[PDB]
Amino acid sequence: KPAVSVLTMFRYAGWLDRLYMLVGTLAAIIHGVALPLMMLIFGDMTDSFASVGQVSKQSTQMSEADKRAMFAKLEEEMTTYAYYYTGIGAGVLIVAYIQVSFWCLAAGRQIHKIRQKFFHAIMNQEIGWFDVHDVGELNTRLTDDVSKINEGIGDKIGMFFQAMATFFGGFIIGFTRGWKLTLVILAISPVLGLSAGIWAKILSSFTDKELHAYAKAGAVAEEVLAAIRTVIAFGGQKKELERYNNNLEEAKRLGIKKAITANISMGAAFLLIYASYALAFWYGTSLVISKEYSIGQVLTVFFSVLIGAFSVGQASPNIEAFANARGAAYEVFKIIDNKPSIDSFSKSGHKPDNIQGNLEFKNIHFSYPSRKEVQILKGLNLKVKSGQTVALVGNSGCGKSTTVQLMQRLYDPLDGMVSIDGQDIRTINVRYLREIIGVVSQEPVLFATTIAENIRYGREDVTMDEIEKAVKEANAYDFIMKLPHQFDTLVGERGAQLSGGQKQRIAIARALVRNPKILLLDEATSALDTESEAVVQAALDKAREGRTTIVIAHRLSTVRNADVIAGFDGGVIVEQGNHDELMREKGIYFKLVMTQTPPASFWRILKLNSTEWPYFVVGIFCAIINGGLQPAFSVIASKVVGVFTNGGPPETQRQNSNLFSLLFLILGIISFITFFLQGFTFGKAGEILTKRLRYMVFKSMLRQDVSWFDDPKNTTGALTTRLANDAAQVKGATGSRLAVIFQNIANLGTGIIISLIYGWQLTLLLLAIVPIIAIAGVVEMKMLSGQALKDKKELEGSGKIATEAIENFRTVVSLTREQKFETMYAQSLQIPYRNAMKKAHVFGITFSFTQAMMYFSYAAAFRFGAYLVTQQLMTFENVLLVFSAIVFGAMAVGQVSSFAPDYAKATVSASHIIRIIEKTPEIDSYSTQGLKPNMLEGNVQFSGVVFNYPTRPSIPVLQGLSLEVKKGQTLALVGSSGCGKSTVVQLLERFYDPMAGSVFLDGKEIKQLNVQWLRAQLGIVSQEPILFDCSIAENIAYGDNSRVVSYEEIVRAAKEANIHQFIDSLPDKYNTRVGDKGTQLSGGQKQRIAIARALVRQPHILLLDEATSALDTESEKVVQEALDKAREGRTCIVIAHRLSTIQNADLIVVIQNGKVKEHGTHQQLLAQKGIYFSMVSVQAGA
Ligand SMILES: Brc1ccc(Oc2c(Br)cc(Br)cc2Br)c(Br)c1
Ligand SMILES: Brc1ccc(Oc2c(Br)cc(Br)cc2Br)c(Br)c1
Repeated sequence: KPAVSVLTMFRYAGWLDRLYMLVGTLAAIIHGVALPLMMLIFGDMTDSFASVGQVSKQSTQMSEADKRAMFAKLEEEMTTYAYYYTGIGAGVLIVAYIQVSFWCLAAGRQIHKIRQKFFHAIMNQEIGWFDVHDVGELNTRLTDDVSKINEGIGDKIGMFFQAMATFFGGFIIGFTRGWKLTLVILAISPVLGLSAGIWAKILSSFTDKELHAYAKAGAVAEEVLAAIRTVIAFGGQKKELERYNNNLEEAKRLGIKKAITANISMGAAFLLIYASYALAFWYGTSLVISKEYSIGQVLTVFFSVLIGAFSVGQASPNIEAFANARGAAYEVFKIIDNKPSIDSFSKSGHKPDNIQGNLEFKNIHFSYPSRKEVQILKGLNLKVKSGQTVALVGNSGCGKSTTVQLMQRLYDPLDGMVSIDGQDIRTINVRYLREIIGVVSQEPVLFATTIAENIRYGREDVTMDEIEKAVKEANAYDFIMKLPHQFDTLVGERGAQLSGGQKQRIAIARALVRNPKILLLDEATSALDTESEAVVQAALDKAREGRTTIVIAHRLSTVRNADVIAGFDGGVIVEQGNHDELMREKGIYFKLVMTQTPPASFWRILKLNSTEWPYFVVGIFCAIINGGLQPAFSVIASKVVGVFTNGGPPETQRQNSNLFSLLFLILGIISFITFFLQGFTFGKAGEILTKRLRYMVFKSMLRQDVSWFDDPKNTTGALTTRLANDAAQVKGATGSRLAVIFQNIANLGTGIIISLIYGWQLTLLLLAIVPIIAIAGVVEMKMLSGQALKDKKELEGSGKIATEAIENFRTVVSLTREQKFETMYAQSLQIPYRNAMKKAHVFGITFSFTQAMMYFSYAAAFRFGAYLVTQQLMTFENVLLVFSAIVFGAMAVGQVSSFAPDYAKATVSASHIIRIIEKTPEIDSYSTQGLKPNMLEGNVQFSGVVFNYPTRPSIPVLQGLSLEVKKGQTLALVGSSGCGKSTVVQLLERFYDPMAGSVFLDGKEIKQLNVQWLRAQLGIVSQEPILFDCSIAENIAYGDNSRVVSYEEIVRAAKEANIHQFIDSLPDKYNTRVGDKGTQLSGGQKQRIAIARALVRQPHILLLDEATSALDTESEKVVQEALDKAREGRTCIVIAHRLSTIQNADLIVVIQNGKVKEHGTHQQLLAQKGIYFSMVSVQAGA
């Protein structure tokens, strides 16, 4: 929404840049004007063949006499027009270079200036300007927004003025040569803009319906794949597939309805567009029979108008490129034009010599850019004598850290002044002030250069002697010399990461070369290892003594030797004096001392599509007919102008043009009929395999065991996304792109045959010219992408050192050296600059070549069409036909290179979708094999079970576990932590087979038992019961599948679960909907329902997995009262964390490191004193 003045955007264009654009926009206009003139000459060539075409057939008497006056007229005329043609081709060759080169020259020259001034403005902002802004967005604003500016002031402006030249020059020639046909062509324009307006209303309203259609099926998949362990446990895998298949059945009915309507729309709009043209051209014929226009003049206007009409659309993208570049330049120039109050690039203010370093802080009130929300300093008074070292202590707020911030004048105070020596700090030059102040911060940062270079960031003029003395004076010389490469080592985020105490020592050496008169140490010892702290502290004590120093830290070891100590309380200075005096005061300082002491040939995806042997042959044969039918429109138009040029006696012409225009409209309706078929057939054939694919995938997905659904690769969202994309992508490959790719090869094929058999060597010439200009058009794009990738790699190195400069900004500005990063960034940009200069010459050469190759191709098209061919007996009506048929059939092949990614993006989406079906699990619930025992009573035998989870085979959960529980008794399961309690329930459900050992139920190993039948005797109840969106009667009846559960049967379970108070209180009762879609209820009711579906199964084994986990107050007392009634009649395994409710259990077992540690009845484990005794004691007391 915000934008820029047009002149201010070009403020960096001067002298040559203003001339480059002037000459560039000039030749661009010359480039555009060249095309409608080329069509104007085409009218004069028609009248030359038309006057001879009328007189040659007018004879029917003399023959050798027509070999004289006619051929001489053709000789002088065709040579004149071919001479003019070769001139136009040389014209477009020059202006197209001038157009693109000059504009790319002005663009490259300016963007180089924009980028430097921008980065200069970034480093010029004061710190308070950075505290309110995001540096990451700013650097991306540097590389992205400047790119948008470059796209707007580049050769696009030349293309824009070239297009308006075609538009103006087209309608000028259109108006002058005849004001009638223009107004007739404009009259059909609202119809063409209205038919394409129905498309923007049909696409935008139907693309939501399909995204609404599958969203109902994808909602089923989401709540299923999220509750996968519940449907697996209850075996509803046939139902949840059936529901998904029922929603797929509706999505395909809405998909074929959209295929019917969208193809009716495309054919009808196409028929309205082509009938509009033919009416405007049949109207053109009606004005030649009246001798009002020439047969060649109708072409001259009908083309210059339509060329200039579409020239509007070809200019619209360049308008958006210029406007986006304007608005992109707003926030950029806003930074450049913004002037700071602090500067630091300014050359102003005093530079005192013989600075003695007497600092004082006078009534300083300050607040960080958070402003009126927080005021961290409410008044202040502090002096530090020259030579002295004052230390600042404080409980919190870190107002201690603010004084170091103000001392470098990173901010100016709200009220009050900070005075170095006697002068106010604002009277001294900012850069010189930061140069007389050395800073060592808590987190030290080293830039990605050598040690000597990071030390060289203290002062640019320095020799290895001073570097050596500096690191030796910080006792940092001993440890770097052992490091290889000596001073030439590397540091940074990338490469040679060092100890914290060593990086700080280099920072101390970096600040030591500064030879500052003032020293600021802000928690440099804090957040550092204790051993290396003394090594750095020795350097800090050796760094002072020659300077006045303010030091801030939470280490009260470094504070004793300070001449004065200062305490803060709420931004107010409270206590000050020597260490001993502050202890006698017994105040804030004394208080803190005591406190701290694979693309491949995939045919089988088409073999599954072979379910429909027809519907394809219908579409293909219908598409090939539609392919063979398009050039016949060019054949009609070739003979509408052909018989009109080859007319002779004019009486028969008027009756013939009516016949051709009628046949055209009969060919158009027969084109509509065949287009709708090839669309509907492919559409329906694509929507049905979408159901087959999503059905077989969702079927195979429910086949995999819990081992697969635990994969971090496969989550519910990533599965629903893999489910939708892969099915829609394969539909596109077999869909419209294939019906079109066969319609087009049939379009060129039926066109090349007609053209070849008509003109001998005429077509053979064009078949030598067209492929070359097509290949030359391709190689230009390859060089375009190569230069684009190269320039992206080169400015990346510049923005990389710009990223380093601005992300570590608060450090560099503290060291000044901003001019250093400016020079570094400038040297980095110099390579893309000289690159951008060559880019203009290359871009201009390639564009001019492809334009000239199109215009010279046109001259050879007629100089050969006339002369050698027309001095023979071959005719002009065919040369028009060959031109239209060949060039249109070639532009139809241009759609093959556009639908190419739709094939690869589908084959990759097909690559995954063929494997996701074929993958077979270790435990497949679909296998009908298994024993299915007849004996009812149920035991459970865990024996020597060692189990690790397949996702994390690191820490084992079960190591030699062994349990046994008889029928009808409760097996309590206590554990220190982890799923060692829960893994038992998962292995009994046989979500996994154990690594070693085995687990039995009736004495049979479940590994050889039937998987589905096994889970059919289990009443699983988990922590958070997930209930699908349906009737609570269905969530209850979900406990027993393969049979419809009676209402009184699902009532019995609801009576059993004590949920009947809700089920009768509801208005709908058992038919109420639950799942946070129709109704919402608390977890206590959700659990009771899950208990109901558990015992609707009438299992012989309950499985209660921390059922009272998320519950509270009386809700626990009523749910536990229901669970306690559910057991005592079945085999039961309860791992509930309420050991008070576990006391009345037939056997309590304590799990330890996967092994069973203690076991026995409650009082038995209470008689023993150990883990279980400690478990019951800890939470009964707490
Ligand atoms: Br000769 C000649 C060629 C194309 C003509 O109009 C067009 C044009 Br222009 C493009 C297509 Br596709 C089909 C037809 Br019909 C006319 Br009118 C005359
Ligand atoms: Br230069 C140039 C001129 C006309 C071109 O298209 C044609 C062609 Br090809 C034939 C006829 Br008749 C009219 C037009 Br307009 C092309 Br492509 C390039």
